[PDB]
Amino acid sequence: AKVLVLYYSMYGHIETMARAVAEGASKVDGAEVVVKRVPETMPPQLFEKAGGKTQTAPVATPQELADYDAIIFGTPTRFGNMSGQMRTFLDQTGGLWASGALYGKLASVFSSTGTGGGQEQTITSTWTTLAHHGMVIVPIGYAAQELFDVSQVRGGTPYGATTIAGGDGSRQPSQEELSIARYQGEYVAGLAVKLNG
Amino acid sequence: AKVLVLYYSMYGHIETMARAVAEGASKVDGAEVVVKRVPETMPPQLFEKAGGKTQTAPVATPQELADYDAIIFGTPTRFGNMSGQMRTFLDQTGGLWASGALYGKLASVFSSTGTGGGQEQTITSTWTTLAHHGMVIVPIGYAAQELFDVSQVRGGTPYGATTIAGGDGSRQPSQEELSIARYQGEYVAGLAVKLNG
Amino acid sequence: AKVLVLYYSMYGHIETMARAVAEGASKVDGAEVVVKRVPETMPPQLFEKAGGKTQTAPVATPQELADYDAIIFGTPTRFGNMSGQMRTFLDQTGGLWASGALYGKLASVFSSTGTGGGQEQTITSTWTTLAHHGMVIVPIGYAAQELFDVSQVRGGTPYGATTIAGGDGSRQPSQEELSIARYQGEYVAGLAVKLNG
Amino acid sequence: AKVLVLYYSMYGHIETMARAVAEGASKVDGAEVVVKRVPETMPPQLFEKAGGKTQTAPVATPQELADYDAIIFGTPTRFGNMSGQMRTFLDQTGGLWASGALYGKLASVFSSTGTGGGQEQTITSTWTTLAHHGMVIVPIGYAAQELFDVSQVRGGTPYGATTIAGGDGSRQPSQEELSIARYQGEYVAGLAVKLNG
Ligand SMILES: Cc1cc2nc3c(=O)[nH]c(=O)nc-3n(C[C@H](O)[C@H](O)[C@H](O)COP(=O)(O)O)c2cc1C
Ligand SMILES: Cc1cc2nc3c(=O)[nH]c(=O)nc-3n(C[C@H](O)[C@H](O)[C@H](O)COP(=O)(O)O)c2cc1C
Ligand SMILES: Cc1cc2nc3c(=O)[nH]c(=O)nc-3n(C[C@H](O)[C@H](O)[C@H](O)COP(=O)(O)O)c2cc1C
Ligand SMILES: Cc1cc2nc3c(=O)[nH]c(=O)nc-3n(C[C@H](O)[C@H](O)[C@H](O)COP(=O)(O)O)c2cc1C
Ligand SMILES: O=C1C=CC(=O)C=C1
Ligand SMILES: O=C1C=CC(=O)C=C1
Ligand SMILES: O=C1C=CC(=O)C=C1
Ligand SMILES: O=C1C=CC(=O)C=C1
Repeated sequence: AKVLVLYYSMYGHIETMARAVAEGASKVDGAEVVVKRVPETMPPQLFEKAGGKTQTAPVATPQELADYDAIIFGTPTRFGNMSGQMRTFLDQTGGLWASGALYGKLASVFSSTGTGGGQEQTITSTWTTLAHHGMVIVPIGYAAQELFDVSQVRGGTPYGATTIAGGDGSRQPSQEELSIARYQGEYVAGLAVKLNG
Repeated sequence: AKVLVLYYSMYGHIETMARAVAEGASKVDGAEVVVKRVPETMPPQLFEKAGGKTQTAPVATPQELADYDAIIFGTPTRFGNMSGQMRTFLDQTGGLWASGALYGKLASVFSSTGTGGGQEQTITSTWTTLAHHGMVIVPIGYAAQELFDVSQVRGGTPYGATTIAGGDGSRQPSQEELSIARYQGEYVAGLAVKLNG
Repeated sequence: AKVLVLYYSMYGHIETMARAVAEGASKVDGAEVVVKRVPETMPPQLFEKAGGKTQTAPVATPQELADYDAIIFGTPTRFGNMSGQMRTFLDQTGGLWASGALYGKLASVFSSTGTGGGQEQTITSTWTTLAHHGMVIVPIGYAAQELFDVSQVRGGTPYGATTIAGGDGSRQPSQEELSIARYQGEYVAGLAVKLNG
Repeated sequence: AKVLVLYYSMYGHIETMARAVAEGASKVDGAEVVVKRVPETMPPQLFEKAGGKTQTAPVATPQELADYDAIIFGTPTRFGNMSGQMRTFLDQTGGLWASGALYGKLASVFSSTGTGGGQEQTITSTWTTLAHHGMVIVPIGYAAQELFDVSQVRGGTPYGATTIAGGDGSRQPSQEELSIARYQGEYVAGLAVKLNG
């Protein structure tokens, strides 16, 4: 089964998450895992002057999403929605839509926020778009036991893994957060191989 | 695979849809299909006086949901949410939740409204609860060609089948609505068999 | 202006919150603030054997919601939705709906969850129902500065105040949580008096 | 009060709706009404080749949103979300957010879809972003009587006006759709005047 982790990250928090998802997915015997990022939409100079992080994952084309059995989408929040970059990219999947190219493919979503607010809404509102493509939607529920832990500030929801970046972007994904992310990749890769070999 | 069509209906619109869903699911050779209803929560005499429809379907218990590989939930809208009767029933699945009894099972949703408004929000707000149980969420996308017909008033969304009951409840599910409902039953059942045998 | 804080609470966390909302609302010159709870739907004996908390707020009728200028709804989550009790109560507002009794009234929502997951979805999915009644929806945004604080586990979202009850129900609303709740009551009471005197 | 009708349109459906909204808002004597569009993000030549409609409305800047008492946002759907063009624009309101520049301002949303699906989800997913800015969210409920008509295919929801463009974009907003749009403009404008003078 082929698994794409398709993400947008400006400052690396979703990048770090995407890597953990990919690691989880790679634990599954029979899973081919690929990590790509969606195109930047900001002018390059503005991206750099805002301190955007350069990334080594290659940029995806809309067209190549058809090659996968499971796509795990990562996006930071922009006010409770997916980022403009992820939105812009999904807006170019109209050809895939008309041909039913993503229909019945597995989809799962992970997110990042500055201070937590909007992390559920970002995921569930991404699910909407996935549903229009007829993708099978995979939440993670409460299998990841870190989800019960209210002793420390922690991303992660039954809807998909999340990370809390701090208001100033200074926080890094915590071990509990990355554990949920790895769980998500492995669970979805498992389902992918179950259905597609 | 075992497929439960679990529904709530007061005036029979969801009940009719539920039979169409069961009918589609039954086309799938590996699929054992059962139709049950959630308990009425209204006093029996207020229900009669309101003109409520009597229904032959057996009443489900919360516990028996664990016995199935896929549950397709039918509910009328109450102001853009599932009905209090469906909510009440799902609020009694806390034991199933704690044991992960519905985790990884397939879930799909269909709905009915008086005049169309809230039909999307009912389905996707229902998906939220399904996600807490770690259920795999199954939208229908646009495989059902009737979803492209805008020549007549008709329910059905990429999220799941719907019906339009009319302001006074006098409309009956149309051929196109029932056909989307059958498709949804077949699609979910085929996925249930693909996953579980 | 008259402000109703209308809540459901089984174990007191939303009750404690509702009291803080009411206190906030009472700081506003010209605001008449009333606190009532919706009816219990569980059999009384089961309510007691589950350790349900007895409450001194009187039970509201659906009919009396028409008397207010602003209604602040409090509910704990049941899997990312409002509780069955709140759902059941709102389902009896069909008379108010047909007469436009809540149309243009202010509405705001606060929630409680065991471990955080579903707290955004509970609020925004309650907003849906409020919208069908034509209520003006009041989120709190980021005016409450505790919302920037990622140093301690903390409820509260830009959508409305929330509290984290702990998996076992043992946590009590924190000062930061109650501060956001008080903010919400006062902000909404302010708007109520601005519009209605 | 100053009322901004801010929209994105590729094929003119939202543009037509936007003019109807402006028209309704202008009926309110205290209301100064301005119609602006968000920038196109497609290369100018891809836009022409796609058959995009040229539009006379001035292009808004993110900053000038601060100047208004009420903003009514129009966007076509992209798979159940606002369009990438609207998302991109709203992603540039981080300065306004940090200064609380839109806090307490009125917000209301209208949408357009090819065949109806995603019309609710587009509006309410847009409300999420509005809530992060602390905007007061203004749904239309069922004051517009056309919302009770199920005799013809027509957009319009309790969340805000919508139009149905057809699969090929050939439908024009109907009389009933435009009338819901006018109502929404009038209602929001009257609220803007009631709050701000
Ligand atoms: C336009 C804009 C809107 C944002 N909205 C939110 C928000 O609603 N809630 C929040 O917690 N953080 C918000 N943030 C913070 C981003 O989500 C955060 O910087 C991102 O998660 C970091 O992930 P990345 O490093 O992968 O880019 C916003 C940031 C920008 C630039
Ligand atoms: C409390 C209440 C709330 C309702 N809210 C809506 C609504 O928001 N939108 C709508 O189109 N119909 C609404 N209706 C209509 C019901 O959804 C409709 O009667 C139901 O779909 C009929 O399905 P059934 O025959 O299976 O019970 C409402 C009805 C009641 C009693
Ligand atoms: C049926 C049921 C479902 C629940 N679902 C969730 C949930 O999805 N997320 C969560 O964090 N807590 C969940 N809980 C916990 C309740 O939300 C928590 O006990 C409540 O917030 C306490 O508030 P109260 O004391 O006012 O009743 C659930 C509890 C029950 C009984
Ligand atoms: C990328 C893309 C995604 C779309 N997704 C949907 C959709 O989910 N549902 C729908 O009914 N129409 C969909 N459409 C149709 C547009 O919403 C429709 O063309 C638009 O409402 C026309 O409005 P406008 O003329 O103002 O641009 C989509 C179109 C594009 C280009
Ligand atoms: O190009 C497109 C037009 C309409 C739609 O729904 C999807 C793609
Ligand atoms: O009793 C219960 C309490 C909380 C929950 O999430 C499930 C069951
Ligand atoms: O009683 C009723 C209340 C609301 C509605 O939409 C339909 C019936
Ligand atoms: O620059 C920024 C503006 C707003 C926000 O929420 C995070 C970063």
